[PDB]
Amino acid sequence: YDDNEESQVQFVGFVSRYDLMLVHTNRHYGKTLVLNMQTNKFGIIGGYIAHILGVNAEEGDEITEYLNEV
Amino acid sequence: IDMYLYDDNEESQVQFVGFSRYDLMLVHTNRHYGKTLVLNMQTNKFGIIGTDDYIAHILEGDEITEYLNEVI
Repeated sequence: YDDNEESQVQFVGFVSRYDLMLVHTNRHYGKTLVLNMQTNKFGIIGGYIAHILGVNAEEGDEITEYLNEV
Repeated sequence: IDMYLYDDNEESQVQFVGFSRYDLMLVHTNRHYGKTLVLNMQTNKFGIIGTDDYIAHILEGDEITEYLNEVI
């Protein structure tokens, strides 16, 4: 199959230093795509963040603190 | 959490493709100078891919390379 969709990509960086990419698509039922540009791992989010982004426990909490905010 | 470095948006085209069995996502973005983002659903890993450049590294990777040549 091939499906195309126009979506808003959000590049974010905050300070460890983190640089994330956020893809908002309708295919994941409100869930957001979070791409870690430094570890090149991604996950669909609705210590799972630390495990799904390849990052230690409290780095994952800092990503989680940024993610629940937005 | 002392400093918020940046926060910018951009309209981008996302492709959902399906062809052992592979499920990929392709994000085209002006931020990466024409290089296409290739996401692997099953392995949850991605990479900024260009014609010049590893595939199985960053993502049975030889068959992914065959399909990506038909897109880029």
